[PDB]
Amino acid sequence: VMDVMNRLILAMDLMNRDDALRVTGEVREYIDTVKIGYPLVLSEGMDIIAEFRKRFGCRIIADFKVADIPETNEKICRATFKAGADAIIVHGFPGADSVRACLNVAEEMGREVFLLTEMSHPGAEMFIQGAADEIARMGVDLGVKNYVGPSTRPERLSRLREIIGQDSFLISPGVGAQGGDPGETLRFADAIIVGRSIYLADNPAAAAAGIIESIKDLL
Amino acid sequence: VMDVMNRLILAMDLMNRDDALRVTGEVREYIDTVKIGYPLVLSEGMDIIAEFRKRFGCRIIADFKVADIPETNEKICRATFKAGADAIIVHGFPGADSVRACLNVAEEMGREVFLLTEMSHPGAEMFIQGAADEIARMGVDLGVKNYVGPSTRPERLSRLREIIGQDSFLISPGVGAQGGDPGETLRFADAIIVGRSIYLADNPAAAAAGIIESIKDLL
Ligand SMILES: O=c1ccn([C@@H]2O[C@H](COP(=O)(O)O)[C@@H](O)[C@H]2O)c(=O)[nH]1
Ligand SMILES: O=c1ccn([C@@H]2O[C@H](COP(=O)(O)O)[C@@H](O)[C@H]2O)c(=O)[nH]1
Repeated sequence: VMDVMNRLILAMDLMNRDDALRVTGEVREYIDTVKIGYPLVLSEGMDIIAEFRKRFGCRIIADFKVADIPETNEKICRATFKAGADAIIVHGFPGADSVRACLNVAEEMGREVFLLTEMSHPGAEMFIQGAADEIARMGVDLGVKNYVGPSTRPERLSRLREIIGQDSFLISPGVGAQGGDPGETLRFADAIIVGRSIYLADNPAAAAAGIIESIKDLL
Repeated sequence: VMDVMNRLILAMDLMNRDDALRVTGEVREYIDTVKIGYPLVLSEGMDIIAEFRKRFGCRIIADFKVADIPETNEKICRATFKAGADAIIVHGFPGADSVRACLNVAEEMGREVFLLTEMSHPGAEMFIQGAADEIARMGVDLGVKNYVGPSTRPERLSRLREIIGQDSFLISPGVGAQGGDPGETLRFADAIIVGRSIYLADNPAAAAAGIIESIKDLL
């Protein structure tokens, strides 16, 4: 499994290259894993991934929530891994063939697929939540070993862990800004994803240090 | 609603700038609306939208299938409209708050949201299909005016048309490569989306001219 320093993944969703690099540099002593998404990539280009690798060496998870047909999913994954991402996050809701397409490219390029099963925001309750256990089972059937579930609903996160087993790797967003607690989330997830609580902080380094301090006994 | 020339939208999913530009230029006399997605954008940058605008008299629909939490959706939409997209495609399955976020940005920035309700690929049957009527009804209640539904399932496309009413705008992918028929799809959809059937042809202009000839009585 992926070895995430301090069990803490930075969600770098600032949309200015100067700010994103500066803030990431400010917290670099605390993390070795950065989650980069569309806010940054669509503002500054996919070349930003190589820039992070050059400046920080961190591993890069592309949170692209891939959710297209199989043929197009393959193209998206290929473009993403070509840009230097170590892993990609894929939606499970569009079905098995769409996930398999991503697994195919990941296998070909030696990278990892993370399956997003239940999302962390309130609207996740409308359609995703009722499908989520089945989506996780589908992941297991497909041989998926990396998963994403919601910090905002620890009971749902726990169920996700139950389904996938202790051997699978599980990361969890919704910590801080969305209301999730770092320590409680780490009862079930291998690592927490944290964005705004760090990158909007007046002092991001102190923010990251504070989070890590709060979970010291879990490290 | 947008006035799509020949009821035909080009899905430009080539991943090389030179190829994408060549093919789009070759079919420009038949099409004034181009759908750009992540295969091209992640390969060549969001600057490709401006370049298409510069080279062609074409409106741009960004098929980004936005599927994040509300706050991140806002950022994605902002980045996409800043780059010059006329419209963005958003997934409905993450729920009402996620869709509303996109609508709010679209209203502020004077652009349009298209709601993707049911997808065209076989895997869409697993989770999306069972939610699709309610996703559509949600769209209607949110005041969504533009929709995307599957050419590959005429019965489902027909039901979607019913739900959204005759005044709503409906575009439909899955024509050609995925098995959908141009004429039958236009019984319900205002415009068809066609990718590979055009852009992989020895003569894209002839392929587009051929599709249009086959629906001539519908124009
Ligand atoms: O169910 C999910 C899946 C992914 N994210 C992503 O995780 C990060 C959360 O950031 P923040 O809430 O800590 O700022 C954002 O990049 C967001 O897109 C979620 O918040 N919830
Ligand atoms: O349910 C959907 C929604 C969007 N698309 C998009 O429409 C285009 C279809 O291309 P093609 O099958 O005509 O090549 C691609 O960009 C694809 O991502 C679908 O195929 N199905």
